[PDB]
Amino acid sequence: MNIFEMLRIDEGLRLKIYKDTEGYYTIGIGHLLTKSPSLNAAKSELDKAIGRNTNGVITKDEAEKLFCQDVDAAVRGILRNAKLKPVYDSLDCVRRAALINMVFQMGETGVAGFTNSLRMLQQKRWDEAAFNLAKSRWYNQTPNRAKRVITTFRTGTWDAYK
Amino acid sequence: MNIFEMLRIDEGLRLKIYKDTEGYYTIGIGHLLTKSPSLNAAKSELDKAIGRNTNGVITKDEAEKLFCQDVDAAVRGILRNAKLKPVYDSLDCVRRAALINMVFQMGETGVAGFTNSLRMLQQKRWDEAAFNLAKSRWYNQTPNRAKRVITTFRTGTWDAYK
Ligand SMILES: [Cl-]
Ligand SMILES: [Cl-]
Ligand SMILES: [Cl-]
Ligand SMILES: [Cl-]
Ligand SMILES: [Cl-]
Ligand SMILES: [Cl-]
Repeated sequence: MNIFEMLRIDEGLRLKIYKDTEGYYTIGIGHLLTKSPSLNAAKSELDKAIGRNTNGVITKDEAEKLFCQDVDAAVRGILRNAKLKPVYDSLDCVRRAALINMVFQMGETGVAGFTNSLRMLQQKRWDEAAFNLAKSRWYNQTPNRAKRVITTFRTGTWDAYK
Repeated sequence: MNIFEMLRIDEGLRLKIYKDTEGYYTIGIGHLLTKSPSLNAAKSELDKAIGRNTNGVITKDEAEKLFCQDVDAAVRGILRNAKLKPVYDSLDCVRRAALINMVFQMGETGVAGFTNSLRMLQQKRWDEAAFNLAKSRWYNQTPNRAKRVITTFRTGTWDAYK
């Protein structure tokens, strides 16, 4: 198990434009295209992202390329963030994966605002952090995924993914 | 394909201590234990790395954990290096993987010294860079692996791994 296999499990793989859990146009392995209600806007974002006229469909190779960029972007976002970097630096590799997962799903700014949970993680109070993380819209709206991610933070193991 | 799958192909997976291509004690997915000729020294490094008395054998989970740390370390090494960071920043995701691969194999300092090849990469002179990279002990000692990595730099595709 690793960050790519973890997110592939959590995000799935679909080669045609679809709506994600929040109702937003998405493709590939959780590649958010746009929060716009317009399918045409989503198609234009897709063509720009892939560099050709796709008409709403991509190949597995193309999906994996967007995925690589998106994981890269989540890590870069963490490293550039004054709130996230200290926490990330303090974690082991498995828990780093859990943080990357959250940022991938919610964005840098979204996760950076979880001040209390981040403090507990930095303090290595794993059970307390886990309980605090579950007090979130994130947990309530995607409970099975959030439970897997929280288990990863709680245990520092890949048990929730095996 | 991604950096983990790429290195897993290039490094293999072995659960008992073995000697790598340079004759150095190694385990898992290309986890170098020590350059020391002493198997006992290698066993001590392994126990320290895993956090238990292993007697020269690890599980697949443990091998994957060392692998996660080692990929993380290669990326951190690139980002902290004044010579490597500018090149890495200039590359697309696929070619970033090729650079991580080199650092994983040769180390931060080893790759950072390839001044001419790094310049050609930064300049996006892909064919020239590819020819220059092959003028190396690296290429001569591990030609099939180096060819795959160079192809990745030349094309910005995963063709050498599919
Ligand atoms: Cl656009
Ligand atoms: Cl869920
Ligand atoms: Cl599920
Ligand atoms: Cl030691
Ligand atoms: Cl080789
Ligand atoms: Cl081979």
